[PDB]
Amino acid sequence: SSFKAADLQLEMTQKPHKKPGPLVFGKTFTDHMLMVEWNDKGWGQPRIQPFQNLTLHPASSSLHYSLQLFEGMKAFKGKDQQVRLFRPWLNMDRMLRSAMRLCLPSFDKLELLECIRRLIEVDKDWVPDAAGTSLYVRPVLIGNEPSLGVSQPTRALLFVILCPVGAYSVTPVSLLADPAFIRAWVGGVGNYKLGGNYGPTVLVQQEALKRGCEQVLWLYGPDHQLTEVGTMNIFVYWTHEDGVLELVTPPLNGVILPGVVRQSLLDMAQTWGEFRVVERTITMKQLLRALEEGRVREVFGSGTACQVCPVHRILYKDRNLHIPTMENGPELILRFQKELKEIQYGIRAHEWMFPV
Amino acid sequence: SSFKAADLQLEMTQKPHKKPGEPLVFGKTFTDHMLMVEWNDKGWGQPRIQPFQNLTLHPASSSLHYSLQLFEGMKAFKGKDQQVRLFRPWLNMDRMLRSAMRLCLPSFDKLELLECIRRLIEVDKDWVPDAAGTSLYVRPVLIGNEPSLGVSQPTRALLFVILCPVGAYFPGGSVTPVSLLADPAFIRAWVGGVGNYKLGGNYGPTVLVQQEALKRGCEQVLWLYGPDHQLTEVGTMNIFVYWTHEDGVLELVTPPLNGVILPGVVRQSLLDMAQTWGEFRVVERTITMKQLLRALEEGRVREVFGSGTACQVCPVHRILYKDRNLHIPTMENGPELILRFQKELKEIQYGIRAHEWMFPV
Ligand SMILES: *Cc1c(COP(=O)(O)O)cnc(C)c1O
Ligand SMILES: *Cc1c(COP(=O)(O)O)cnc(C)c1O
Ligand SMILES: O=C(O)Cc1noc2ccccc12
Ligand SMILES: O=C(O)Cc1noc2ccccc12
Ligand SMILES: [Cl-]
Ligand SMILES: [Cl-]
Ligand SMILES: [Cl-]
Ligand SMILES: [Cl-]
Repeated sequence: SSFKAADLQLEMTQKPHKKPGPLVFGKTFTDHMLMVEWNDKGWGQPRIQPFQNLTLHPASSSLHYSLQLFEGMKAFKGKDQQVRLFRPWLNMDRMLRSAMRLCLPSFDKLELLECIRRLIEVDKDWVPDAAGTSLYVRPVLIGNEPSLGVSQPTRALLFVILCPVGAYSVTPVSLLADPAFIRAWVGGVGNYKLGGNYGPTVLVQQEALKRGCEQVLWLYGPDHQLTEVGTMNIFVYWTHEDGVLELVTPPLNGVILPGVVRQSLLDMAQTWGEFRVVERTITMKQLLRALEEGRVREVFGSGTACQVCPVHRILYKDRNLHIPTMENGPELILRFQKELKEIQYGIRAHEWMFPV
Repeated sequence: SSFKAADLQLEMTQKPHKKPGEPLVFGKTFTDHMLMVEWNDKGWGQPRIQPFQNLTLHPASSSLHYSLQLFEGMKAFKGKDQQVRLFRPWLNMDRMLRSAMRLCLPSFDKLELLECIRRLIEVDKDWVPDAAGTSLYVRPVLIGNEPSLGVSQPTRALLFVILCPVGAYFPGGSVTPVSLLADPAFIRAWVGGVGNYKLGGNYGPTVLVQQEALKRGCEQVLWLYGPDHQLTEVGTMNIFVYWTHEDGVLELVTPPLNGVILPGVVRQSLLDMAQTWGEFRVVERTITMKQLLRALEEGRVREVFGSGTACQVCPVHRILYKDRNLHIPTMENGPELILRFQKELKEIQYGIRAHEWMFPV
């Protein structure tokens, strides 16, 4: 049985921290945090407590065998000072799938959300309201076994911390495309937001920077499929081989993290009904022929941190490939950003937004 | 610039745990002290041996969000002469440093860590058991500890070592063979991945699969890879097959280090011993489920086993591939090679035979 928002225990801080004045993504934390413990007696009571360190047994399964998963989502403060979470239900859904994959304890998704709402409420004033700013919400679930056996955890901790953030802005990025690097494999766990999928990318992101690129384009398979950009899903807006203009993104076949922003761009594009929206594999072969025949209009990544990130260059086989994204407006990118902004900041009412 | 064992600070415990009287359960009982070394912008702090205690981590610790974590596992053995010795610890130190570099964690001096570890075991020497088939399991860990959510090279890290007295990994010991679930739906690692490093991230995803092995009546997972169902590893152990190969030659084969195999210290040791004996062909080559099925059908398999620090040499008697229960005749064949490896390792490990492989504490 899940923990209950009704059972929440609140402990306000004695010394509130001084709010910020140029925020650096994920370094500034708010006064409070959520924490819920799990053990053989099930879930304890959730609590909002002052932001404080974790105390873990040195054998903690979180640190030895990566019994760890996370989420990332944003709360936005509208003009009316009202704070809203964007599509949080989908993050709860994904978090639970991640939990099950790692044999971590199940929880009630609406209970956790209410606990998160309550936490954001307590820290409302940390939510910035300046243009392009938001509150980043980082839920985490970790195993906490005090023994070295690789086994289903009998102890777990669920916590949530909050960071006020600005951008991460609408400047295009260059990508290193090198098939030697493989982010995920069919039958793997690339489709879950597990900490173990990110650690190994640090070295690869460094190679990208040495080779004068800003992000990694993760290729998969012998046909060099374009899967993801850094921690973002990848979209290509082009006139396809059959002469039809379309928005394509790779399908959810196991090596793709099902992004919330990704699904939202699909939803928006489908709703407008102005061009084909498809989920289909994208190979470098197709991209090169499309670039050579001038069929490519825009390439970009989607994710919570950047929202929509234009791509202007891919360094593939030591040879730079120009992506004409910015030369094409980037119309679709700008259209996506505008509607998302209007929705997120409450300019248009929308079922996608959850009020705090 | 590494930490130095010369700078070790020792803080003895004021609350020593009662030692075990009852069977040792692997990795559940810990000794009185731990090694702890912190790294940051100033480089490595001073190493310390300190009472066994909890870690204090920032809630944004990159160790918990992006799996900036690696570990090791090695054993100290107490011989008849009551001398405690580590088995080939240099290789573990080598492997740990490789893991660290893969995760952009701070480099250290392998010989300095080894000395610090020696010093720590010396402090808890009375925790080292000496009954037959017992040892002290040593667990070094290195973790990133950046207090920020950026996926980046950490500027803070924590190196620690804890110790566990142990008996056998499986109840019964490496006498009783194990059954394996071999289903291609599960992949432990992939070429271009990080399965060849001892990174926490490789183990988390196996828990669910090990549950499925149990559900289907097996004890461990036989990890298969590729279109041709290559046998890669057994649980957290390397896999060995002793058979008469298709070309009629008696051989010991284990999968090659092509990226999906963790290079086990015991594995290397078994290759080394078997190569030294010069009595049969010893090779590193892929092994497919097709080749095994046929070899078993033609009665060419002698022994199949796992190797690794926790189990040492673990015999296999059954493999459930899809719905076909394959009997593996390891036990009906002695298991002569398994027994020979186990006897030789014991002689070396318990100092019955002085050896360049043992490192005295
Ligand atoms: C988090 C993440 C995304 C984007 O997901 P959103 O829910 O849109 O923020 C894409 N790819 C990977 C690999 C990720 O970890
Ligand atoms: C640790 C480990 C082994 C065996 O390594 P040893 O150094 O022999 O203990 C084998 N396979 C995997 C996957 C491992 O993690
Ligand atoms: O692109 C994203 O927003 C998803 C994401 N996945 O992992 C992250 C780590 C830090 C910041 C952001 C992320
Ligand atoms: O000793 C081994 O077999 C390797 C191993 N790798 O991970 C482990 C966890 C617990 C116990 C043992 C291990
Ligand atoms: Cl929704
Ligand atoms: Cl999926
Ligand atoms: Cl050696
Ligand atoms: Cl290797």
